Amino acid sequence: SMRKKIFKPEELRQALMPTLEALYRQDPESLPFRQPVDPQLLGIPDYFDIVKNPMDLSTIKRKLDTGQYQEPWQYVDDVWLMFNNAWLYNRKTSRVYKFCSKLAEVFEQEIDPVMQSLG
Ligand SMILES: CN1Cc2ccccc2NC1=O
Ligand SMILES: [K+]
Repeated sequence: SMRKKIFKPEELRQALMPTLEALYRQDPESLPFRQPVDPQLLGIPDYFDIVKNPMDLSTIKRKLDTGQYQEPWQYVDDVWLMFNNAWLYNRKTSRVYKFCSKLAEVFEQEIDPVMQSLG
């Protein structure tokens, strides 16, 4: 037989939310990622020409809090979208690129045992 695993939204929140919280706890590194990029406010007006699909911690949080992920990989893909956006837009030598790299490191550490537990 073949049975597709079903994940209830609270199941996903309780497993995955802690991994998001681990990123929020990183200070100063998470501060640029805690709200959607506002190009006008930040003085970076080319941002949306380069980044077509914006993502940030508050959006991911919202989606986890309101049951918008069906599968663990959907949550993971949004986290990587947020990081890949920042690695794409910002220069390798920049503060925000280096902050992104630190958050990705923390994320890789936290997510692996969670993915194993979710199966
Ligand atoms: C996620 N952010 C936020 C940000 C804040 C300040 C300067 C550059 C950026 N670029 C980004 O990619
Ligand atoms: K880049």
